[PDB]
Order: sequence, then C-alpha cells, then structure tokens
Amino acid sequence: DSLSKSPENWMSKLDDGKHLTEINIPGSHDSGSFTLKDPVKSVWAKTQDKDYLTQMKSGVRFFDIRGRASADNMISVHHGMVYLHHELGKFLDDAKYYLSAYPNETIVMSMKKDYDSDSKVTKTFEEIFREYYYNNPQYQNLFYTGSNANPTLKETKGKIVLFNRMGGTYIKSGYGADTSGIQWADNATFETKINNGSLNLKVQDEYKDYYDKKVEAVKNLLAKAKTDSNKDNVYVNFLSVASGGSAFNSTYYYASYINPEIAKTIKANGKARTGWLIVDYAGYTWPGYDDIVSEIIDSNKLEH
Repeated sequence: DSLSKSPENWMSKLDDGKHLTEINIPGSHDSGSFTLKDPVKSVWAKTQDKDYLTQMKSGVRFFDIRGRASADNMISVHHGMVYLHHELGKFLDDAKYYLSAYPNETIVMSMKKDYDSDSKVTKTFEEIFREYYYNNPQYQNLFYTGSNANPTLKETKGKIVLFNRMGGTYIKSGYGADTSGIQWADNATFETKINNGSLNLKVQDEYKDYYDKKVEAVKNLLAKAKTDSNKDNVYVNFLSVASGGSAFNSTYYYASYINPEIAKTIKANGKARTGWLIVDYAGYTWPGYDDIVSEIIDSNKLEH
C-alpha cells in the first residue's frame, strides 16, 4: 500500500541510508498557529488547524517555528506580533513524545525570530535558544548533535534536526548551524550555500505573491527539484502565502486552491524528487481534490 496510507510512520518505510535532503518531506508553515480562535485575527494570522501531535500523525515532518524571546529563559511561539499561546517547550515536548512513539521518524525544526523581544529581555534570541533549549539538560538527547552537514535518516531518526533561521549561531549541528547562519532573501526565490559551503539551499518563499505568481513560483522550483538528483542540494518550497487580495482573502482560502493544484501536479509527476514543501492547513482535505501532504509522501520512491 501507498506510504500516504500510513502517515504516522512513513519515514520508517524508507531506506535510512537516504540523506534527509533527498527525502520529499511535507512541512507546515507557522506550525503553532492552530491555537488561534479569534475569527478576525485568524484570517491573516492562522495557518493551521491541526495541533502539533495531529500534524505529526498526519505525516508532517518539517516544522516552521517562528518565535519571540519573552523572558531571558523563554521563547514564545508567534506569527509576527501575534502570540500563539504557548512556549517553545510545548513543541519540544510534543516532538519528544511523538518521536519515542515513532522512533524511526525524524523531525526537522526550523527556528526563526519573528518579533522583537519583550522589553525585559537582556539576551539575544540565539543565545536564549542555545542556552535555554538546545543545550538544556531537560532536552538532553532530543536534538541531533552530529557533526555531519548532510546527515542521513539513520543518524537523525528519533531526534529533532535544527534548521537554523536565527542568523549566526554557536550551535554546531543542523542546517545552517554555524557563525554565518542562512542568508534568507525576503519574499523571493533564491539560492545560497550553507554549512561552510557543504550544501546548496534552494528556496521559494515569495510569501507576498498574488495567486498566479505564487503557483508559478511553487512550480518553477518543483520542476527544478525533479531534474536534480544531487544530495548536496536542498529544496525548501513554501506554498503558503500571505492573506489579502480581492475580498480580504484568508490564508485558508489560498491554501484551498494551491494545495490541490500542487498535489495534482506532483501526483502527475509520479516519483519525481520534490524537496521539502511547506504548507498551510497541513492535513486539511476537500472532497474531490488531491491532498498535498499525501502526495508529497507518496512521491518518495522506495527502491530498497
């Protein structure tokens, strides 16, 4: 049966000799925003309706955690200025729970500063994450701490791999974990070397695009991935787009079009390499339409 038939443990069915970069991985954009209930706010600030555990059950393996330092020992999960009602510990604990339940999966956790620190804060965002989370004995063994820039599934399964969107860091394991960090171009499709030249990161993150331009930018990077068997190359492709347009169109509304359009394209490509595709409303189904998370999972080729 289809891998998308067992989303809760799909990675367990792959050759663990694969480099994570080579795996087609569904991600959720602003993963933590499922806590939002305020309907006026949710139009533009809510990007998911499944909680973290349910997103994992649904096969999501890449988490977009954007944060704000709200005390010298605390990072709160945020969508820009909007507080998402929990701290990073909650994500970590859920991840840790899911990984012991499904220990042949790995999670890639992207970490970004999304808003200015609370005025009492005396430490940088990167220092707080490094000291109060990554290095914290409480989360001992949860993070990938290997020295490989291009780790395999074997060496990462059971753990969270950092995907560093903080800037330069003194953390030494994970994507962009060095004193340069990742050069991220605003609202752009771009390409930049990371991990001291070891990896070429190719990103589509045109989050302010109107609809047609967004779909075209998702497909342009999709088409590139399909031609590229290089493991030293990493694709991150965000289908998520910012709210606005003809009425005051929600992030959901756009996801209801983009997700099925890309799901279908991938399905028609069969087993082509896709890269890591980051979506809004991961796991949200619409009768009659292909499901993006499911098609990303199924696009992985089992050759072993």
